[PDB]
Amino acid sequence: SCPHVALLLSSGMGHLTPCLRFAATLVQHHCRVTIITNYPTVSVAESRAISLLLSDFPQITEKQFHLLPFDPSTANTTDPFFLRWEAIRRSAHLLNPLLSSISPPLSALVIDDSLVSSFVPVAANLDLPSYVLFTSSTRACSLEETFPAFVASKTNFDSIQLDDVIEIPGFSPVPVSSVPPTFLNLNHLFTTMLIQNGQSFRKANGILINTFEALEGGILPGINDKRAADGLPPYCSVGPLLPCKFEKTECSAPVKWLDDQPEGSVVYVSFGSRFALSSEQIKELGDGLIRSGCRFLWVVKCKKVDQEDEESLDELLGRDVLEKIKKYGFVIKNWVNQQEILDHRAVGGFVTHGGWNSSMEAVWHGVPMLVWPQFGDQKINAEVIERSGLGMWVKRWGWGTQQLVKGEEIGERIKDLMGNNPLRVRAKTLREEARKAIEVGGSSEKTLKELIENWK
Amino acid sequence: SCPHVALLLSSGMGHLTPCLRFAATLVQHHCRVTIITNYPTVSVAESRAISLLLSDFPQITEKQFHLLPFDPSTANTTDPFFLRWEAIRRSAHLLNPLLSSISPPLSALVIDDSLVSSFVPVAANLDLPSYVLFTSSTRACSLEETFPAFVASLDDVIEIPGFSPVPVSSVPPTFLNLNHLFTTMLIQNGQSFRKANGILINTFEALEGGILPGINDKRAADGLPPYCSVGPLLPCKFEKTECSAPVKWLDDQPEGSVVYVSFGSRFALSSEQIKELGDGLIRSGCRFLWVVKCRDVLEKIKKYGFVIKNWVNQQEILDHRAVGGFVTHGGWNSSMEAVWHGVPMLVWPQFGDQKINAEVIERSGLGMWVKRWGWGTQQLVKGEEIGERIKDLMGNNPLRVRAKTLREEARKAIEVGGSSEKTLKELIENWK
Ligand SMILES: O=c1ccn([C@@H]2O[C@H](COP(=O)(O)OP(=O)(O)O)[C@@H](O)[C@H]2O)c(=O)[nH]1
Repeated sequence: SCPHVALLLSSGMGHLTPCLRFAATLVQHHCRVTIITNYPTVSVAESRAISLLLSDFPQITEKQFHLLPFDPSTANTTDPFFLRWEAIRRSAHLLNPLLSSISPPLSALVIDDSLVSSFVPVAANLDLPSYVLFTSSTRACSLEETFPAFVASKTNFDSIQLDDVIEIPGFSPVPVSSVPPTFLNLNHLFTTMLIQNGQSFRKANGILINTFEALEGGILPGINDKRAADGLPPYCSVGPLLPCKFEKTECSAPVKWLDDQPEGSVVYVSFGSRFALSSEQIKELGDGLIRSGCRFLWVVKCKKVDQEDEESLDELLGRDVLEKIKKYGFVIKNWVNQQEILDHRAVGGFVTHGGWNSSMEAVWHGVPMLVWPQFGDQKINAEVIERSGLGMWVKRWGWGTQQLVKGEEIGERIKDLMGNNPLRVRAKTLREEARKAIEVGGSSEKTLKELIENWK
Repeated sequence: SCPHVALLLSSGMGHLTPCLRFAATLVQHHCRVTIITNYPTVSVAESRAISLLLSDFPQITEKQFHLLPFDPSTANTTDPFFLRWEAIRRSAHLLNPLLSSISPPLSALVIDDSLVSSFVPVAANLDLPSYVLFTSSTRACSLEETFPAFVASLDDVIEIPGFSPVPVSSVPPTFLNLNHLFTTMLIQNGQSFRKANGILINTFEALEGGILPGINDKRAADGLPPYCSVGPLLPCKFEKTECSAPVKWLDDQPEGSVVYVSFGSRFALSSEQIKELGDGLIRSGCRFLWVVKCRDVLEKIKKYGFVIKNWVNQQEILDHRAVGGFVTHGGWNSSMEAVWHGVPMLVWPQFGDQKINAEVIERSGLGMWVKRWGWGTQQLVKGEEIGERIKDLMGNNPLRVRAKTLREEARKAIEVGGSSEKTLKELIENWK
């Protein structure tokens, strides 16, 4: 028997990557997978990732979701990805006929965590087990559930101090300074979407998280015991979700550069796939990389959408400054195979924004991290990484999007990262604890095993 | 629902490759697959292949076949690959306990054509549909089925149902040798094909003309198993590397201006022919990629050509736009690889069924094959004669156009509503 599972995709490599990786896992665990795509993807990368998955996995059916015509002026925000989310959510009543067509009949529908509010009702109509695929950390998933209860308690949500805390069941309380800055702005489309999603998690049959038990410090089994005792869906840890084989082009220019570098001497720098630093911050970060006295691999973005980042790096910095930096380190404004770079033995550290997928890839390859939160769940994530002993988080730098960090300071913190032996040691340990979880008898592999057996 | 299919592997790199590719094809068509391996493999090429297959398809389970101790003294040959077959065949009854323990329940067993007679009774024991994965062409396949009837009865000719009759000159050289352990198998196997539920051939309808439906009509009347066309068998994802030492050389060459010369893993050219073949390439005045299997001009030969003496990725070299022609021994695996990539080929049959396949290639219009050269193992070809024929291959435009035509017919056969996919769907649907 092969349980037919449907994956409902949203938008962004942050969400798309763990969805595709999970699709590949399901397929390799004797399930039938059908992914529900929507075009045109905001970013070119999304399009390529899907074409590469379908090419490698012909046994994966693709049904295209056709959204309703959308007027972006009806939405609060100018963010392309958020806008796309809203388009898909507004087309929710159209998913019902589409699912009925699919044969053989489904056994479970795995929804992206940004669409839960709108599509959990749909799945209920067809008596379909629905599972939330949470793309971030467990502590982040727990704040999302609690945040509706929080704002309801406040008469005036404007006169709220940064010092105030939001208590999370089973986790260390979260300071409002760590809460996504946009949350303080209720009525923003992002906030309204996450308030409604967090209220609907309880309607799902389970919550899938890209994590493993050892990472969380063993607080998870207790939490699930309390959650079950209150009629709440269980936290299902199936991570680390293994990077697919189509993510390893062994002849990349940056990969070839790395082969000519000493072991553990290269600092890899990336701030994700949907965010770009300001002009001033980009200039300062360039300065700080030279000051670090470290070999570095730097992935620059000047705009959120890769499709629109047409300007050359010469324009922002100047050929003078740019040519100078290319002497001390490798700089590239393109899409790089991040997981392929992280596994390379030349890479000794990672300067990241705290995006969960990145952090989990660094856990998987055992690379120390310097987390520099820019927005969203990255501060909550920063703390989780720090408590795992894998990364360091400079709290003095605040949010990246609202505070400028000058070059001199960046250089000194990167030096500390390249010589932080407790981080290196913990990495090796946490890495081996990661492999064990996906091996047979592993904690993660075990949970996925009971999932499929209930499908079935 | 997922049909559980078991693949029975034998030794030989020529038989292994289509076996491993068909295994992947089944997985990609929603089947659970289990392969039966025997170790130690005769070559590292087999071990490497199976390991890379199990590496890229974790869902494919491997249950090893342990065999009875074999006395190589009772052999009628000294070939390592054929010897392994006899070693496997004599321990055939050892497969019933292994096959019954497999979970979930099997719904079909696929056997290599070298093990058909010994292992098709095993299937009957277990109420399992057995299928024969034939590793050569349809024409060669029909010869094997009717050859036992023929010997129960040179310029002579053998009657083949469905095809043009085959001259005995095209029949494998060791078929005329009944003492040989090889011939004894082929005699025993051919008579046993009738017991199997179907014969899987790496081919598509358009390549053989519309004859397969017509043949299967007659085959159904006699109660004979149907000819299942499922080809071409595409190379797996482990059979492609972004860069190779040859490929890097190919990216500096003009389009279609390079001759690829390969004679397979098993066979090796004579020392005498290598010098002759070497001089013919230089005489051809064409850029060439030469594979040598087992020296003052050795450096001067690299002037307009590239030489490598190791395992190469043909499917990579053949897709490449710099390659315009193929000098092949005529193996059906390499031939389909050239069909799929639409590369014109010059067939130079060395042994086995390569003369038979050569007639299949010529009839299709994809290649030319020099009758005057005969068998490669038997007959030597001088340098001046080789170089001349290569130029004919590199200057033949009807060939290049036929290649383009066949390539689309081949590609259309895999896609939905295609020839080969239709038979495959109906096959799996029967299992169900
Ligand atoms: O240049 C890049 C940028 C992104 N990524 C991949 O894109 C994902 C981004 O996920 P993340 O957790 O950082 O969330 P984001 O903030 O980017 O949406 C990661 O898995 C990276 O491997 C990549 O491979 N190369």
